[PDB]
Amino acid sequence: PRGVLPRPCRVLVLLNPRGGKGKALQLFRSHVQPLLAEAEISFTLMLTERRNHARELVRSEELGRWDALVVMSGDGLMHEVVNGLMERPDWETAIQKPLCSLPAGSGNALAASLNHYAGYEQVTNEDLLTNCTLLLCRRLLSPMNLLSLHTASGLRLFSVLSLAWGFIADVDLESEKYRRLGEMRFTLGTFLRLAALRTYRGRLAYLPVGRVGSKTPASGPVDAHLVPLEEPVPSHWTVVPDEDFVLVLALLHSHLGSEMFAAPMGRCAAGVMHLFYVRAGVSRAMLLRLFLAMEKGRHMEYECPYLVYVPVVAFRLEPKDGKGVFAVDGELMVSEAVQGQVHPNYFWMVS
Ligand SMILES: Cc1cc(CS(=O)(=O)c2ccccc2)cc(OCc2ccc(CN3CCC[C@@H]3CO)cc2)c1
Repeated sequence: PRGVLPRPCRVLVLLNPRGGKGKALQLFRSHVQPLLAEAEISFTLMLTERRNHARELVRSEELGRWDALVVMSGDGLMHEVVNGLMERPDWETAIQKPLCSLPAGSGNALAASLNHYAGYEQVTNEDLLTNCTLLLCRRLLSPMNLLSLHTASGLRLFSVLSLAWGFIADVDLESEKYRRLGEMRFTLGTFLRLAALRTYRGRLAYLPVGRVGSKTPASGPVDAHLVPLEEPVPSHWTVVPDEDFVLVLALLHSHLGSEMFAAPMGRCAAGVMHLFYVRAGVSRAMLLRLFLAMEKGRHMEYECPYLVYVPVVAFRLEPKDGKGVFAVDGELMVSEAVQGQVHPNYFWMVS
């Protein structure tokens, strides 16, 4: 399925100005605006001031007046937007409002992925901003998967990009102290965490796409592959025997950053996400090799037996590692048992 924005069209631009090392508004004016004017895209800028501001704005927004919502930021702002749409009473129609991700200078994994799918070379910073803006100007829409998440505490959350636990989430946390470095904050965080490598105790189970296929089962949204966290996972799932991990990563897209091609095995099918995990026992040196190889998406060629990849429609993760974190679409939260189901072709993105 494909769709197209009308011409002219009218979009809302949600922009975080204290973001892009404080340059997002300037970049919008210099790199985005002239292209929108030429493509007959009129806009209104709405500025975000703090965490969840966008979530609460989109939750209460009159959506009928916009042809799309444009988010100019990192991955976190898009997370907030989609979560705002999904918590509305009219969520079933609100989630069908076309969305567009423009990177603001501190990176954006979703924008990098969309640039990749469109056939562009793996560019960064202003070049990436330009390409993603040209995709908006071209007006074509593609459906994206959405991961519906439930935690032991009853939290209900949606993920457009990733859920990370272990090493990756710890890097997301550590890297908040280094925002001045831009996207390289994640590389520094990786080295620091690698220097202090640890494993994390927990249990992982998943429902591979091969077992049931990606069609949504009849019982919202309804997550009919899930049973309650207080019950054992269903007998037809796969339970991983390992009790200790270096990391676990659910990933809906090809990239973890503009220069991190994490999932080179092809764009996800409708209703399917990538699941990666790294088993305990791997060396620091191999983990470094894998990290560096991820730039050109060559890390799977090592055939390291500690790195396992599987395409899934659902999963459950039960951390038993004491106080820790998850990163959901790069956003930090306290870790606890969690499970999720992928919904196919659930929203539209400019792409
Ligand atoms: C030592 C190491 C090794 C690897 C390469 S690996 O182990 O081959 C691999 C490949 C695919 C999926 C998972 C793991 C990946 C790695 O990634 C660290 C890292 C941490 C944060 C981010 C940026 N965040 C913020 C946006 C979303 C994303 C995850 O939350 C990127 C990379 C660290």
